[PDB]
Amino acid sequence: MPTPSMEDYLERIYLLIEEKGYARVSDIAEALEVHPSSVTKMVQKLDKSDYLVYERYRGLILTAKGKKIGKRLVYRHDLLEDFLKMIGVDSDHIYEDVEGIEHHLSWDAIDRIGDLVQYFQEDPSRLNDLREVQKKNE
Amino acid sequence: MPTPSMEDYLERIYLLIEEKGYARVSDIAEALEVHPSSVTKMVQKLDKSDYLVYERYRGLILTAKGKKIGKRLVYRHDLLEDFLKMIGVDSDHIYEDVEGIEHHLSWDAIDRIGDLVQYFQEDPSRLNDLREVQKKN
Repeated sequence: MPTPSMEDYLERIYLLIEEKGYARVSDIAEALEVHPSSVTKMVQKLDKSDYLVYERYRGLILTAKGKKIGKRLVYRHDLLEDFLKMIGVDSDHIYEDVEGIEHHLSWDAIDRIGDLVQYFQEDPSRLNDLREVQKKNE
Repeated sequence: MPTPSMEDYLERIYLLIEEKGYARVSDIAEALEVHPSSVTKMVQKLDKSDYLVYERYRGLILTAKGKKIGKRLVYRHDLLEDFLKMIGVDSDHIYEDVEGIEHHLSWDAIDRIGDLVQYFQEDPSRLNDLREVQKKN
């Protein structure tokens, strides 16, 4: 039920607390280069749905459900980037490819990509076999 | 240069042409589930910039530019469809995953996914191994 942008907010809030222990509306407005009123509008939508609370002095605080979602999105990002690096996407394209597909994949496809990323590591000579296919095509 | 919308039209037009020599506007409207009036507007944009021509009592033909683009777009859709099947996405989310992602991947990524699909075709025991990682979970 959360929109993609709502997920992006919860992940960004989780990562602000990872960075300095607190998440501020001004932090998000500055990182996004948007007006703080659009951040407070999004925060209100996340509050109303019990993904976070706000207290004056402590700032934005994730609920159990909000923190569950934020962490999952960090992991999905890490997983998709592992995948694209494994198959050889160059450093010019990999960041926007990860951002591009992370909200347009079913969790089924995310899980299947996870199995793929695990497969190339359980016997890492699989990765060298893959690199050789790419070399042969050049 | 071609927008996502243009690409969606070019890909469908190429599929009809490769199958029937010409793409009819009526077939394009039903396939894309848009009103014929929207197709007409898109056709005039593509005609004016030389992606296609309209031939009376036949339909649309792609120019060399339009054809080279529509071919590459069909390849991308087919490769992503193959890639998702191969890694075990259920058949009842495949269509939605392909359309959700096809406008969001560099051609660099498409090429590498091609190399990946090729890796699994050159030795079909690789796919059996992949399946054992997934059933073990």
